Amino acid sequence: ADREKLLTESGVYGTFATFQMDHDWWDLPGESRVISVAEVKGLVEQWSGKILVESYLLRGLSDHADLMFRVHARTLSDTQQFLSAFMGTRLGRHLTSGGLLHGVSKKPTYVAGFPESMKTELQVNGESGSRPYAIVIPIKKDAEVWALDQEARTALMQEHTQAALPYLKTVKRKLYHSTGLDDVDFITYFETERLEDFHNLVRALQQVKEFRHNRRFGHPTLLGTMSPLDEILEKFAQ
Amino acid sequence: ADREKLLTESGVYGTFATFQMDHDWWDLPGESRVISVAEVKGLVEQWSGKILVESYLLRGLSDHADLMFRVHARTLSDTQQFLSAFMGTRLGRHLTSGGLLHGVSKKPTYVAGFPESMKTELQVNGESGSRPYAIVIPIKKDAEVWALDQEARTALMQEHTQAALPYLKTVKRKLYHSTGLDDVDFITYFETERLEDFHNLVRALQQVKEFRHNRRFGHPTLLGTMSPLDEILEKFAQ
Amino acid sequence: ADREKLLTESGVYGTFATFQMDHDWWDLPGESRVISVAEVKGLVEQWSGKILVESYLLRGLSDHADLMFRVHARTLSDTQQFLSAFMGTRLGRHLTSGGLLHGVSKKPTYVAGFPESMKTELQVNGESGSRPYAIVIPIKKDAEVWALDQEARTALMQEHTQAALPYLKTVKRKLYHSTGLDDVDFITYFETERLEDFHNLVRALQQVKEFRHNRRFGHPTLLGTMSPLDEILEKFAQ
Amino acid sequence: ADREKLLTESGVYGTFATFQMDHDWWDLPGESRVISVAEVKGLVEQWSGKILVESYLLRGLSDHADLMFRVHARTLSDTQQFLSAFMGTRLGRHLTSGGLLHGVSKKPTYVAGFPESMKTELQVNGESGSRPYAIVIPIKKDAEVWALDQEARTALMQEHTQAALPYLKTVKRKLYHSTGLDDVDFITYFETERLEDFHNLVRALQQVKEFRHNRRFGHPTLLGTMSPLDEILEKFAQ
Amino acid sequence: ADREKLLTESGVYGTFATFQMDHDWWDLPGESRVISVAEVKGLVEQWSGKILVESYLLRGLSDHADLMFRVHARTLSDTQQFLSAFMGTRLGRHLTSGGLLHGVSKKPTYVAGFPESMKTELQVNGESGSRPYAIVIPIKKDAEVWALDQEARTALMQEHTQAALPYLKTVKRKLYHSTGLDDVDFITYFETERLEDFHNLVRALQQVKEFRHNRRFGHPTLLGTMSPLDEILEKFAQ
Ligand code: HEM
Ligand code: HEM
Ligand code: HEM
Ligand code: HEM
Ligand code: HEM
Repeated sequence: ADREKLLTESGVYGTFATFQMDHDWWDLPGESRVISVAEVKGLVEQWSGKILVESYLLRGLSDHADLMFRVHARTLSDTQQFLSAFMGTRLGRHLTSGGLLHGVSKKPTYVAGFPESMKTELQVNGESGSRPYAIVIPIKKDAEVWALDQEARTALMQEHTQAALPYLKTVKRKLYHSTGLDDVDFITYFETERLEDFHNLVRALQQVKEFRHNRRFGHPTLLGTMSPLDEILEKFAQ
Repeated sequence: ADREKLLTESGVYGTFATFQMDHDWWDLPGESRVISVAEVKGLVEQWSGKILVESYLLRGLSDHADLMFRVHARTLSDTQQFLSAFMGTRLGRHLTSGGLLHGVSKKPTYVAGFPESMKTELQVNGESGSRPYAIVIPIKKDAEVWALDQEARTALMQEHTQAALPYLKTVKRKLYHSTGLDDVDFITYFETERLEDFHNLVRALQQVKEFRHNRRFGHPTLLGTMSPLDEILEKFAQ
Repeated sequence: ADREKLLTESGVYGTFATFQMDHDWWDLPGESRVISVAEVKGLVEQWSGKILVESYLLRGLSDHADLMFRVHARTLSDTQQFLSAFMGTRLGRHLTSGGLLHGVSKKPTYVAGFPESMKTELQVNGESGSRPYAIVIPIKKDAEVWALDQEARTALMQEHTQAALPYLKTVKRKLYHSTGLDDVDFITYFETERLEDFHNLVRALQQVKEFRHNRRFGHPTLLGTMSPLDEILEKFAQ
Repeated sequence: ADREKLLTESGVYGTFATFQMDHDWWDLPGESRVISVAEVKGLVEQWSGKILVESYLLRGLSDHADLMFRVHARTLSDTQQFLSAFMGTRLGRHLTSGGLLHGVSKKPTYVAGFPESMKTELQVNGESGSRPYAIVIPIKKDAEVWALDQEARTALMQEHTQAALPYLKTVKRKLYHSTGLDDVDFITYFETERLEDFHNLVRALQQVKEFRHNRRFGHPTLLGTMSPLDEILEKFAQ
Repeated sequence: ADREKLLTESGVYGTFATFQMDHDWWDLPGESRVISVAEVKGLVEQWSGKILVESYLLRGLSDHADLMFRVHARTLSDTQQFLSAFMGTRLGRHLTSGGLLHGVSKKPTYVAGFPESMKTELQVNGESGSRPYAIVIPIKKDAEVWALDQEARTALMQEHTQAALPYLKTVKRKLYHSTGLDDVDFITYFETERLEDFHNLVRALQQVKEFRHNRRFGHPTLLGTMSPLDEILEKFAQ
């Protein structure tokens, strides 16, 4: 019900937590593991009131990463308590943190200066799909960029948006403002059913001016499949 | 009593030590951990005469980090003695050092050359708050910066303060001069109850001239919650 | 049967998975290992319907890497499901992931602008050989490159083809377009029976203009021997 | 007999493999160590037909390295099989691979354009010595260098050779061409009885123009003592 | 007796060895540990003819480092044997190698071209003190520096010496020429009783031209306390 309430509002913190599994985890009986999976499910259900948790399977698509959480919360204190509780489960005890990124969702600052045709088209964001591919790309801008004026940056983002137009429906997008909460300026997140499309999207965006100013682009580039927490957890219990 | 002499005086060394918990710590009985946690509590109280020790929960906010200490001492040999004992406890035996940074506090070198109105406001530094967020950011400047004359750097630093003024109350700050004691020139430390404020603070500072001259900014950016040592250790002993 | 249709078609995903073996793997009886190798072979034929899996021996030629897979699939979900199961085997359980790269094969975009003499020559691609050396070289182009026009980029690739012509026969080649699926823009793959030929090819390509615009070239440079799954597995069961 | 044929011919592959000893090696009885040592001692004798293996003591001179092999072979498949067999022994089982580099020996490409005086002096290469120091320095040249024409590059190498002339006898030298076989362009190898001579040589070579064009110089720089395999392993069985 | 001859003479090698203590060292009875302490003491006493061994406590001041040796020898092979022998002791069995650097002492090469006041002032080097702080800073110069002539570098080094004059007495200094023996050109070593003094020294040196030409400055900067081997080991025999 309130899953759409956090996924759209401004001032909401999004956290991306990556985890890897110790090898001696498979040296455990399938029954100890089945119990450990139930513990995790109960915990997220317990937190289903304060925070929203979506889970992704990174195992086999991203190196040194088996699982990712995307946590939405009004305060990172909530995220901290939940993540700390998660790593405390018997499943969590066997997990190695492989990355942690935070960012807050905001209302667009440049869209207001775009052509109205571009504004209205931007009201489209992805399309209905089951178990889509998900990509997360952390971004650090070089310092020279922040010297530019509001008009110039508005221009760069329109050039940016213009190249991305063909993918409004076929590629869902989300942006998190991350500067000061970690070592990057932005966290970018995308959903898609066709990876060949997303590839062309990033390839198209490489042709604009804005792209020349990335100190960090990827590193890591997280690639996974969006899946119910149930299905992912099952894969760890055989 | 003298807890405030260390947090405010000049010539006081601040050391930041971050720790990650080994997985085989969870292979220990809750009985041994409660005993091991008791060991650490006594040690800091034992050292409660010469140095000040503050603990932070980094687990769930920073990757590869569960705990951080901020230790203040008049001589770094004392800090050395304390940490060496801490890492010797059974809790310490299972901890992986994730970084160790030192810096000394000083009297401002540029503030004297600021406008007097700006001087007086700088006398404001944070506000009363309970269990605040804490951010630690190591900073390395590129070499050309040190070539500039004192007047130019005063100008850079004034532009720096000018952008930071709106956050004097909502963001407490402290600076440690670290060059020669490790691989960074400064350690920056901040407390806040509002991360979105601290975020906006760094965004404002990214727009000034001095910012263009950072060889290293972050790496790591430490984010945690300030908490009594008791509560932190508690979380690891169940 | 249809294995060359994937190795040649466009819209086919190529994934490169590298593995190192844990030391505690050899503390197992030679009897258990053979059983575990048995576990792996059944899996590849079980997936031999949905995906193509080729295996390479990297042990002794590449540092910190013992095994590599080259998986071709219609969808990366298939690769993920296979790989997630593979690392789940009792053999995989003792394997440390050393890298994962994805890329899609496409029809040439620049060749159409080549001389007819050069185009026809390009239809030659490697030659018949047994258990050839294999090389994988990930590539990231710098951002300034993507600003150039189609004509300029066409010229650079013609000059590129021109220098590589002598190796059409002695060096099999394949290119994967990877941008957005990981931290590189291209994955290049080669088969050859004479490493000094492939060497002369790469020193020759270093002489061209296009070569100066590689932010990342190698890292890692993967060198291994192409072998049936049967022969490689032998080496971990001794 | 053919011991000098491999160390002098062109078309010979030189591979450098460094190893470190695990701590759990000492948790074995002194007889278990002697059995593992005899196994390795025996294994090299077995490969003494196809390839030449020279052993170096890096323990105490290079960090995270106790042993280095220098293997010469007409084909790298032999080297792979040998190293893969070595890493399989119970001694090797306790070993951590610390680096692996390949390169081919060639006949000089620039010397032909040198003064007859330089050619004749270059016929000097080292001197008679027992258990000499050995240094390995991997080199990556930057892309601009390969853009240069053959005449200009010949001049750079002459200026290069000229500074090196005083050390022809007291420092043995060998060059391996490595491009495409790994992430570096050259592998350099040296023997000497007086390290301060070799030091002065490297300082002397730092003064020429060509030196400014190394993207990578060292990393790692390997320092060890040339010693029979016999004495090296002996040191591990007490 | 000759302890002062080695610490001052030219042609003497200084080696810096870092060690970290294994966790399983504390799982031994305090009595078993004491024998190892006598074992090492006996070992150093045995080498007291050929080499000088000084010990430092890095634990609690340097990250990933508990102990450091500074070994002086007329030949580097002897250092190899002692270190190779030392890491073999039951103390050595529990020690983890953490870094290794070598360098040779020389007669000053630039000082002769200084003003005589600067020459005479330079004969001051530290002061009598017990258990001083010690700092080690590895240095790699960028290639352009070595292109400069003897006169120009003399000018650079004078400017360097000039900024350092205030610290002649309060900071002892020593310089090792390291090129070719590892990945750095120089190893710098300092003793001081006042770290804030050494800090001000490095801040002062950052302002001269020479500082801008460091490819590598620090990484790591080692910080520890000079202490007798006996007292340090006792701390490990508790
Ligand atoms: C796929 C469809 C996309 C659309 C329609 C789109 C459009 C936009 C728009 C309108 C903004 C302005 C935000 C604002 O005004 O507050 C923006 C910002 C941004 N986008 Fe995209 N974008 C797309 C894809 C991407 C991709 C693939 C990336 C990176 C891989 C990306 C990275 C960014 C970044 C870093 C910003 C913030 C730039 C800044 O504040 O300087 N976007 N995008
Ligand atoms: C309310 C927030 C802040 C205020 C009011 C403030 C103000 C100042 C002032 C007045 C100085 C000069 C001190 C002197 O003259 O010795 C200074 C120094 C410095 N500040 Fe801040 N600052 C704030 C936050 C930050 C933040 C968030 C960072 C980095 C993330 C930062 C980085 C630095 C550094 C590295 C120096 C020393 C630079 C040098 O000495 O060359 N400051 N700050
Ligand atoms: C006999 C050997 C080779 C031949 C004949 C050859 C030829 C070609 C041709 C015809 C293309 C056209 C691509 C297109 O039209 O879309 C191409 C693209 C490309 N090749 Fe090669 N190549 C060879 C080896 C290599 C090697 C060794 C590398 C790198 C180590 C490499 C890197 C690339 C890259 C990155 C592209 C695409 C770059 C871009 O689209 O901007 N090639 N090559
Ligand atoms: C007595 C000492 C030395 C002598 C006599 C010497 C001489 C030479 C000669 C004659 C060549 C020409 C090779 C050719 O024409 O194919 C050469 C190339 C080369 N040397 Fe040395 N050298 C010495 C020391 C060193 C050292 C210490 C290094 C590095 C640490 C080094 C690195 C190289 C490299 C990388 C090349 C090939 C570069 C290229 O082909 O672009 N040399 N040297
Ligand atoms: C009181 C303290 C210091 C004094 C009096 C001093 C003075 C000098 C002098 C006179 C030289 C000339 C050596 C020669 O002629 O061969 C020298 C060399 C050098 N110094 Fe210092 N220095 C001090 C501290 C430092 C520090 C703290 C560093 C780095 C952290 C440093 C880095 C170097 C390096 C790398 C060289 C060798 C450069 C070369 O040979 O080209 N010095 N120093």
